[PDB]
Amino acid sequence: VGSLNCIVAVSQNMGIGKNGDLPWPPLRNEFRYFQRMTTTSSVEGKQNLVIMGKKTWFSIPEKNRPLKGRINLVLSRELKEPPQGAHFLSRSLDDALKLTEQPELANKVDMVWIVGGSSVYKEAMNHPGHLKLFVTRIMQDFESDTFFPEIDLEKYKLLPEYPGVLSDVQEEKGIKYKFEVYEKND
Ligand SMILES: NC(=O)C1=CN([C@@H]2O[C@H](COP(=O)(O)OP(=O)(O)OC[C@H]3O[C@@H](n4cnc5c(N)ncnc54)[C@H](OP(=O)(O)O)[C@@H]3O)[C@@H](O)[C@H]2O)C=CC1
Ligand SMILES: Nc1nc(N)c2nc(CNc3ccc(C(=O)N[C@@H](CCCNC(=O)c4ccccc4C(=O)O)C(=O)O)cc3)cnc2n1
Repeated sequence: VGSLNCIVAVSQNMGIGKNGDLPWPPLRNEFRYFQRMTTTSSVEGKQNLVIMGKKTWFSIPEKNRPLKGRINLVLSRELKEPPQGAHFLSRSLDDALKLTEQPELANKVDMVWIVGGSSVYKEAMNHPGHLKLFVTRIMQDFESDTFFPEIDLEKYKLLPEYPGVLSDVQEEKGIKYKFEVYEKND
């Protein structure tokens, strides 16, 4: 089993997507951060398991799938055979987790990352115990149509200076943004 983390990149107005896409111009260093965080395993030899919705999966340039050095798991109610390149296809979130309990995935998985979308987040956030949130805050407003569930600052404790996370303000093409990490442990 192990560790359960969610990583999101959100506009000032809580927008995460637009048109089966990202609302802002591509920020490589975020994408190189999303990549590094998801990939980095604690214990040597173990890999990270990343879970995403269907639409999220097909939004990675066909090029990029699966996301190398991680187990690619995709949720769908509808598909019957895992997507081309995915390694696991599950029907519910809870099955995805139930998957990692399996002694055959017990030794090979480290951290689980909920990399989106929009509903995985929400039931992933209502799930008891410990959960860490890795929020990139674009310090601007974007025109979005799918949004991130509000952080319950009295349920979620925003951690000041965490390991391997550059706590300061960034800029890529005039867009300023920072790396945050919220925790909950009830
Ligand atoms: N900026 C960011 O950090 C992020 C941005 N995005 C962007 O936002 C949008 C993603 O949209 P979103 O609508 O949230 O779509 P998702 O990618 O979550 O796709 C939802 C589809 O996936 C399946 N699915 C999703 N959640 C579940 C579940 N909990 N159990 C079972 N099946 C599930 C269903 O599939 P089916 O109908 O196939 O059964 C549902 O139609 C895109 O624009 C994407 O680019 C997405 C993630 C992070
Ligand atoms: N914080 C955060 N949280 C999320 N949940 C999240 N979700 C998404 C969903 N949509 C994508 C799209 C693409 C990729 C992807 O492609 N991922 C590769 C590496 C890309 C690296 N890099 C590059 O940009 C790059 C690197 C070298 C040369 C060229 C390029 C280029 O994109 O042009 C990987 O291996 O992880 C992942 C998710 C996007 N952003 C997010 N941000």
